[PDB]
Amino acid sequence: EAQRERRKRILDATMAIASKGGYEAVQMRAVADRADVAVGTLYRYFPSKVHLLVSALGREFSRIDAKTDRSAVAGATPFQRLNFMVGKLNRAMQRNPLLTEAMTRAYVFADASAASEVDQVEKLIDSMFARAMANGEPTEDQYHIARVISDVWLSNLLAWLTRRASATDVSKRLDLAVRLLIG
Amino acid sequence: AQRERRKRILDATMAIASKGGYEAVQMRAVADRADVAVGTLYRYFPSKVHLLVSALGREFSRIDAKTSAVAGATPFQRLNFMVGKLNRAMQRNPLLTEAMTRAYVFADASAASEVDQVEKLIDSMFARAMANGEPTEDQYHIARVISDVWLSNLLAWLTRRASATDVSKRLDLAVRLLIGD
Repeated sequence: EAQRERRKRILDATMAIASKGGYEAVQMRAVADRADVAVGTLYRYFPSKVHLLVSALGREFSRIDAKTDRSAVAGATPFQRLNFMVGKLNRAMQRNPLLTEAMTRAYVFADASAASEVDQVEKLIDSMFARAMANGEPTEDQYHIARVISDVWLSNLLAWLTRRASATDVSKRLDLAVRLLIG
Repeated sequence: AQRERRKRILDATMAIASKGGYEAVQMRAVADRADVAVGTLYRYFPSKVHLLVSALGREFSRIDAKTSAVAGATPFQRLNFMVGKLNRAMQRNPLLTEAMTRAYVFADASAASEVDQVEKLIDSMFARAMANGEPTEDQYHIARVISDVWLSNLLAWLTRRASATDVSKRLDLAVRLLIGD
């Protein structure tokens, strides 16, 4: 529980710093200072700012997940239920632009050294989207569909990040993808 | 003869990228290889992103202009065939693929028009394969979904989070999910 509380402070600090200042603000020293941990302690659990940011996003997904029971996702059809989940996440993104910037940059820099962290996020977000579609245990294809929606999301955040697309554009792409996959 | 200078510039871009990746695509090197003055180069194509994006657009225009019906009896088969041929070409050209993936990652507002034109062209080619002809709105949209999956997966390959076989698999899954017979 001493490891767990230290991790909690570190990810809390990451989220606060990113939401306040974007990717450039998330410096390892700044995070360790805010979290009241020694820097080495920080590096041992999270060797770079990518690992911090992706781990923090994973934690947010699991908080979202845990409050999201089967009945909480509104909709009679898979289409309705997925659209509702996507819509909620889309609005959360639009409400938190600096955080979105920090996470998007973290993803562009994520490499093999962060594969475990990226994989846990991917597993989590795909499970959320797949369980939203499914009435019981999801099918292989519902997992695959989740992965497609997640790739459309990332590629369009790439365009947003470099100032070639707006929020109108990203939402538009997501809503098309969902409809084309399961409308 | 502007179109000759252009041809030589884009030829040099593709040759340099194919052999040496993104890092080899430098304005002086491309200028020298293309036998143009670097200033002439900087007038037509202000950065390496512009060079790489324009060179890609040219390849797809050539594929378009040299393409008859595309093999397959349904939209799925025709798109599966086309995606397959492009995958094989990616696999045989990893350095070129690296150059292009970096170009798109780094492309910003100053190359937005070039990027948009190339998108319209590549997606129309996907959609035309689906349609074996003039495509529906939906077919153009599907093409864009496939192009977004492709770029995301290329980011993962470039960063060693995915293999070339992974990218190929993900693209096949996307095709089947969107238009599968």
